[PDB]
Amino acid sequence: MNIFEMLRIDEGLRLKIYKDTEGYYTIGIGHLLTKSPSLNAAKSELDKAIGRNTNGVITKDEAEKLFNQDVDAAVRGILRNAKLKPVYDSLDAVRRAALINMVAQMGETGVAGFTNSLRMLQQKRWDEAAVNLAKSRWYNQTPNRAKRVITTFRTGTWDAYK
Ligand SMILES: [Cl-]
Ligand SMILES: [Cl-]
Repeated sequence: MNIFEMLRIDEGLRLKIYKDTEGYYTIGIGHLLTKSPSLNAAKSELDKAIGRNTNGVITKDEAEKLFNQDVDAAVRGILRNAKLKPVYDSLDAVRRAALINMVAQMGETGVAGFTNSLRMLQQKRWDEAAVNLAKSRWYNQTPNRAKRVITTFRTGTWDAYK
């Protein structure tokens, strides 16, 4: 198991523009296109992202390319983030993947907002962190995905994904 496989399980793969759980225009493997309510705006961000008139449809390779870019950016964003970096550095390889997952789903800003949980993670207080992570909108809006990530932080294994 690795970050790519993990997010692929969590986000699925869709080759046509679709709406995510929050109703935002997305495509591929969870690649947010825009928060604007306009399809046209979404189709426009899409072509710009891919570099051609796609007409709201991409190929598998193209999806994967966005995916690679997304993962890399998530990592780099964590590393440049003063709040996140320290946590990430304190974690083992499996738990780092869990933090990347949250960043890919909710953005750096979002994650950096889990101040209390981050501190517990840094302190290696697994059970307490998992309880705190659960008290959030994130957990209430996407409970299945959140349970998988939380379990990963709690156990340090890939069990929730096997
Ligand atoms: Cl892009
Ligand atoms: Cl879910």
